[PDB]
Amino acid sequence: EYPTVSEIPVGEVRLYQIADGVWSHIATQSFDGAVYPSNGLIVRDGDELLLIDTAWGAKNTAALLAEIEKQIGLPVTRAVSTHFHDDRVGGVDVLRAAGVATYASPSTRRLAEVEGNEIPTHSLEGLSSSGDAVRFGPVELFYPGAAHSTDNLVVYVPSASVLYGGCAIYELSRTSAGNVADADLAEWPTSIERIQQHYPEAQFVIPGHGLPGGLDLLKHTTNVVKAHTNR
Ligand SMILES: CC(=O)OCc1n[nH]nc1CNS(=O)(=O)c1ccccc1
Ligand SMILES: [Cl-]
Ligand SMILES: [Cl-]
Ligand SMILES: [O-]
Ligand SMILES: [Zn+2]
Ligand SMILES: [Zn+2]
Ligand SMILES: [Zn+2]
Repeated sequence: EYPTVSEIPVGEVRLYQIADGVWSHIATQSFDGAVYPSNGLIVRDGDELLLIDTAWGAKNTAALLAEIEKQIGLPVTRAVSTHFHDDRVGGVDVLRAAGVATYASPSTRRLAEVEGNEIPTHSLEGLSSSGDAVRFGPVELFYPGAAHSTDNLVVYVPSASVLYGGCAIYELSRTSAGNVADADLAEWPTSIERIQQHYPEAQFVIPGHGLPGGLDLLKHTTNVVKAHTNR
């Protein structure tokens, strides 16, 4: 049911409806000769849409906007990038040119600039301390602490019990850390525990890449991260 990496040619975007007014978007990208899927989120806010994360590149993100127009037909007015890597900010310029107000924490904006990635225009205040949460229209933004990156945010949709973990949460099929160049391995399990403690009611958990599941993805990610720590 959920679109898999094998079903999506690079350059195309699929949408998957999770609940009333909540979708994920799924794209694929080549990196080091392999193809990876990648998720973001779309949340309806009245007659507008809030977008969480780009579709990993300008071409994918243009296709994302086109696919949103075709399947939902409402304007994306704000977007949030959940950390500074290109699967989250790559395509911010496309969003901006389309009239989307792009947002990220000051930490994310800072790190994107240092890295040479695209920089969301607006700053999300109130998220710089581990455990901080702020409302952003139909979602809550939560900074759990450093994990996959020092700046990574998670997003909760209370009306639908959807927890979007981004790249701090691994899908079950991933049993090895992969690349963790910007991660804080020492803190990642503690940051995951903050997520568990703040959103214990979550029913639908969306990793940054791959298949959704339940809150068991949190323990699974901790298992993988600890195993990698002990390599
Ligand atoms: C900096 C870093 O941690 O990169 C790894 C990562 N973790 N989440 N997203 C990414 C982006 N690379 S990836 O192609 O999706 C990948 C997926 C599985 C294993 C390795 C790489
Ligand atoms: Cl604005
Ligand atoms: Cl703006
Ligand atoms: O990433
Ligand atoms: Zn990342
Ligand atoms: Zn603006
Ligand atoms: Zn990622």
